[PDB]
Amino acid sequence: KALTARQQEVFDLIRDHISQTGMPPTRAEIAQRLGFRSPNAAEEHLKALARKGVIEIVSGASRGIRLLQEGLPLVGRVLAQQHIEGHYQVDPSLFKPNADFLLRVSGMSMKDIGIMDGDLLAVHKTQDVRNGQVVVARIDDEVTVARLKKQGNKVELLPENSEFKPIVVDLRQQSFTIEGLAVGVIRNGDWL
Amino acid sequence: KALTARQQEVFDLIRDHISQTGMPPTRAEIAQRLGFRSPNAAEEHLKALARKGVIEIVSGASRGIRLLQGLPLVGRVAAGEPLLAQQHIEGHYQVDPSLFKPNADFLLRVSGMSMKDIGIMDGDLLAVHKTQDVRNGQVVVARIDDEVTVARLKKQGNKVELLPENSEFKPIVVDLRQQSFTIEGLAVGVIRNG
DNA sequence: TATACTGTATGCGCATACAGTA
DNA sequence: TATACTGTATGCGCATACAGTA
Repeated sequence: KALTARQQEVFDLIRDHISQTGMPPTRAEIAQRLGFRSPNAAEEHLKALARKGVIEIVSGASRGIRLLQEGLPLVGRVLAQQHIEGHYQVDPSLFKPNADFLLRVSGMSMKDIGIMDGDLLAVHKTQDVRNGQVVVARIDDEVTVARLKKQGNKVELLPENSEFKPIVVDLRQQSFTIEGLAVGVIRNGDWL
Repeated sequence: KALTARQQEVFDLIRDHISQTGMPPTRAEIAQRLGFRSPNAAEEHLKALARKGVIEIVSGASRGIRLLQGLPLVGRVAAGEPLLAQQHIEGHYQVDPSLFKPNADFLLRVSGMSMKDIGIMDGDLLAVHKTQDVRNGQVVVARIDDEVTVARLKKQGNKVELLPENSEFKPIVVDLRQQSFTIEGLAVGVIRNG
């Protein structure tokens, strides 16, 4: 049930038209737009999308294309797990650089820089991170958030708190994946 | 140019159909849903809305009815301009209001390490729910002599204390009998992005 | 002429089936 | 049979104009 190259276009094209002109496109509009000389090319490109279950075609209704598949989500506890947990319509282009997901922080390791137990962490899904940055790493399937400081094979993860000590790692006898870069924080306690 | 009652209905019907079926309605659909026996009634009620500039009609395009309809960041504020003194705000970040509890109304750019020990850092965008009913113990955005302050509230009638979550700061004491004091709103959460 | 419509009427607008050709 | 199409037809689905009646 995977989308082809040209089928991805059509579906991306519908999303645009609905988002741009507030209404779904006609077959002839899809053809026109993409370059087909036959509206039937759109028809079958649509019929397929309906079978691969990404759209719903309404019989008779002009512009009767309803999208189906359809804001940054939080993972909760474990860096991405299919397909938990929450769904929150936040601005991704609010952080620098753009956030991809949220992680529910756990513990007071990064206290001294305003990262508290229970915060929602804004993270960028990348692997190129540099020294001194704040990062989400996964030491043996165990997701952790700290300040990075690598030296070849010796990777040091520092906490922002004086009661916590550096977590030293050696990739030669431990698995270690960078989940992403910490770009911002969102707190939503309803505390009294 | 305000809308007539029957025209307010028609506009609400479209608003719904779009939100219920993913696409604008036809003339016949409007006539059907509202009880007209003639789609021309839908046509004119639409043409009227087009004049009143609330919708746009696309010629020839079936269902060619286009409608013509987030949180803000308060600027550090010069004295004598209110909440919300205007143009102070500095921009709008289109977040989720129903994310926080109670629903957040605006963001204030925090200033200082007074609320450090609870994760409120100099330069965080604080989310705020505008209200004047804030209980003691809660965190509030108050205004001592047009001077927006953020702290933990402890009000004892006429003597009002503003408590900071930091050990190097002292509690700010206010006496309403000789200083103005506005509860601007309730601190419902924090947002950091720089 | 301006709202609020019922009724009738054209006719492009559009969805959609039945052919090809790669 | 499944993509990707070009081409042709068949008709309703639709916007809209032209009267009427309150």
